[PDB]
Amino acid sequence: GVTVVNNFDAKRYLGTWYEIARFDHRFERGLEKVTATYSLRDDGGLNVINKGYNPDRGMWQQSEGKAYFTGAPTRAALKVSFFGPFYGGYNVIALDREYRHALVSGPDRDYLWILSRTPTISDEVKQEMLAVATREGFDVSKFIWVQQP
Repeated sequence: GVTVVNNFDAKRYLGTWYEIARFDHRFERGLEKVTATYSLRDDGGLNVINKGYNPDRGMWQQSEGKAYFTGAPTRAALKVSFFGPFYGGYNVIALDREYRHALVSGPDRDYLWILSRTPTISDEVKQEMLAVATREGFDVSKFIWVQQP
């Protein structure tokens, strides 16, 4: 398993985040400029809007999904959909005290994201997001560093 952030405030997670990096998720194979955006739902899930420029297809592609805590809402263990009502693990495995940066793992170890409120981050944060990813047993060399202006 993976350690998950265990004192979570969901309302502080809302708004836009930048895909600072990912693994080669072959549902986003070849999207640049990526963002995820979270909004609270009447049911207590989140709505998710993933947006990515196609740099080669001169296009913007985007899907909507939802996400639900699979346990206690103060624990960053969730399930997310991306294309229909088809869900996979979404675990926040590193999150700063102020919600600028996040490392999020997916359904297994082929799925990993770095996220940030800001379109780029330093290395004191970028290499620190890897130290945790390495600690949780991920292969940080898999990271595609998604491009942001």
